[PDB]
Amino acid sequence: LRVGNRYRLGRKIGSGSFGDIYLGTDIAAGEEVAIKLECVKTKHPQLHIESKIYKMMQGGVGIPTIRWCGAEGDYNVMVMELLGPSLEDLFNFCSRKFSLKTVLLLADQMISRIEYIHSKNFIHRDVKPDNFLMGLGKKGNLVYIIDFGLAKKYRDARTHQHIPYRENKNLTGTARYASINTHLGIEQSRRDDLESLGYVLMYFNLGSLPWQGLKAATKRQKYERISEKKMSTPIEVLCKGYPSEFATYLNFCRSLRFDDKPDYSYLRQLFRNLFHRQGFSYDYVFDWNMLK
Ligand SMILES: Nc1ncnc2c1ncn2[C@@H]1O[C@H](COP(=O)(O)O)[C@@H](O)[C@H]1O
Repeated sequence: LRVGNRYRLGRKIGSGSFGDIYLGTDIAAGEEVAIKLECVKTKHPQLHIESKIYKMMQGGVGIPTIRWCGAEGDYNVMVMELLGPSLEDLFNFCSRKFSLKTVLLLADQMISRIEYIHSKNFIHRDVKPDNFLMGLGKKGNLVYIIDFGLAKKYRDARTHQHIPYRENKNLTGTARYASINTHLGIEQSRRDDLESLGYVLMYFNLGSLPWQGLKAATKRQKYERISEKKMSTPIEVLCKGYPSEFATYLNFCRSLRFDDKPDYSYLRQLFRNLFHRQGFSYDYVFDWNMLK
């Protein structure tokens, strides 16, 4: 298929919940791209919404470039920079073990990506390893964030008036990485993206979280069981056997007020000081770079 005149559709490379991703070629440029397609007649149109958020994000480091948006035949179309494997994919490729160095290289960039989104007046609300992708080629050392399907404005662009506190929210995103405040049904804010990152980092450290693979028939009972395990696992128990910085990070996130601006710089400096105490260099040599 020809798309937006200059793009050629190739084979599927990924299946989302709200769109499939296809390999493509920018025939004019001689460059591979990713093409996201959404059936025009989909019950729940989201691609046009996601594209608007990407436009507001554009020019960020580790934000995929949007090359073209249109409709074509029975599809809404978004053409974007082609990225590499997700951190979940690379975790599986690494036998579900990341070195401390890799976890800290990732933590540094992931805190910066979340800060960048927050600087653009959005919270992501689906912080999980599947939504962070390494670049390809020259961008291969760069962590990207994707899937702004669930993203939401947390403050007025103009006034910076924060969204109001709200309760009795149904659980938006993946329960495994959801904040305790999300489990309580509280409106998500900047703190919740960062608390989710904290669970992602301990997930990379452990290979799994203690509230993973809990048995339930129905879904709300599964979320209640995840909530109960999360709220009965002290941060010092979750983080036992790992550097204290992972616990300090999570304690900091749990202490944030609904409308607080997180101290992103403090959280990066926490991991940077540990990184330096270990004698690591920021040379972007990740575990997966050493697979032969
Ligand atoms: N720009 C991209 N480059 C490569 N793979 C992508 C890209 N965007 C999404 N994917 C993949 O497509 C799936 C999810 O698409 P999405 O609905 O955009 O989150 C996952 O398998 C992602 O790894």
